[PDB]
Amino acid sequence: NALRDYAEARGIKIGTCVNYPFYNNSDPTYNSILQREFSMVVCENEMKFDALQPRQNVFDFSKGDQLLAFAERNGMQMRGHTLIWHNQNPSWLTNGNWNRDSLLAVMKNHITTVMTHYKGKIVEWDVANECMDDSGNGLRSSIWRNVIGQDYLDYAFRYAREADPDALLFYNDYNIEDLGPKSNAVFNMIKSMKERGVPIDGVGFQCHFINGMSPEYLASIDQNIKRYAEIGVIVSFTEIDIRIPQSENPATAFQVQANNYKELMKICLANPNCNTFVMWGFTDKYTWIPGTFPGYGNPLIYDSNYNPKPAYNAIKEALM
Repeated sequence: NALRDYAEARGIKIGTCVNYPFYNNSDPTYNSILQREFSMVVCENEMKFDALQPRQNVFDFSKGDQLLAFAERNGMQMRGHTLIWHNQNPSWLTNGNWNRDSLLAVMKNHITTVMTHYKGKIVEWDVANECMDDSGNGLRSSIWRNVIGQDYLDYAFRYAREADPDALLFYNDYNIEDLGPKSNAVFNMIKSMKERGVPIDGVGFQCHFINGMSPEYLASIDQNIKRYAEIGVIVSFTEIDIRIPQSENPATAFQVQANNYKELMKICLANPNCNTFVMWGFTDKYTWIPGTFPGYGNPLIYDSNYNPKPAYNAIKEALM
């Protein structure tokens, strides 16, 4: 009767990022729900560049190996998040003296060392994360973009494919789910990469949405998934959360949130190239939402006291 049982029956993996209390065992209830309801896990912060390579050529696999061991004894798959990003880079990198050639070497060593340590054990990898400018006009300026040049992502994907040829490689971003300018910029980027022989398998829709999604908005996400299928690309929902304005009445806002979660799951079930449904946490107790969007909160399927919210049953109903 767990969410993972109904999901498995439908050929969908349902997952969540794992928050910090998991590691130090400070929240037993958190761990008991985690091992019971989900079939997929992702590291919230422990596999980012600064965590994995804190000093030049020094790799810390402790937390990632601890999560993988837990996943394996619980019959769960794991997503790798994330190799190349403009945020959370260690000081030795951001303050170093680089040129195109020396930075490409650092990129290749990071990608190869991390992926070979987990070779064949991680099914989907977010190779690159949030690299498109919010305007949709082109790539965002970052240490990788500015130093290497406009083709830096072609190298990241090639290096990744060489490191683990069995891993599905993803480009992950936010505000690319509909048919707006940023979404169109990412689709054309991925379509072009494939036409030039760059190995890219999927696109990760972060799904950081606001409560009260309209049917037309939801309809545009479905059409966007279909155009990716036409170019042979798979889609994963990677960091789903549905934020609620602090001022909305909780009781009725939770009902709207439940319907939005239900509709998202129906879109996943209707598209053969979209079979991964990962939420950015599962209890309102632990969430990055308030810090990035002050005034918003309660974005998940269990409340702060671990009582399932209407959204939990709504997802279970869509799966049935």
